Amino acid sequence: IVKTTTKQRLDAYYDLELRNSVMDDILEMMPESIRQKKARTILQHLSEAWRCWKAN
RNA sequence: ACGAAUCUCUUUGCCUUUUGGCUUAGAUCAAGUGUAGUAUCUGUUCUUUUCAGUGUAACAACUGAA
Repeated sequence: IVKTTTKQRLDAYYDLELRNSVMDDILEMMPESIRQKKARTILQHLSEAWRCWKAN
């Protein structure tokens, strides 16, 4: 049961694709060894930064 | 003195959930009064000269002059 993207669940999907898309880049930049806690932390910086953009 | 093992200690290094997501911050909402009375923290001043009176269980405290 793969559920299509519709009006109600649009912007949730937009979130999900954005978060993945950022982890891809930043993980492809860093040298190597440790990610996952670091992976989690980077995304919190993202969302915080978006909130800052809305509030100017 | 030296190859050199083990326990103790400092440092460098290593590090743990180093917040689960999303939207219109997702939205909205919040403290009674009066009369009498006690308890308990902190701050500030004094252990500093004699004698005479008031005072006190005794001090203390208060009141005068060298």
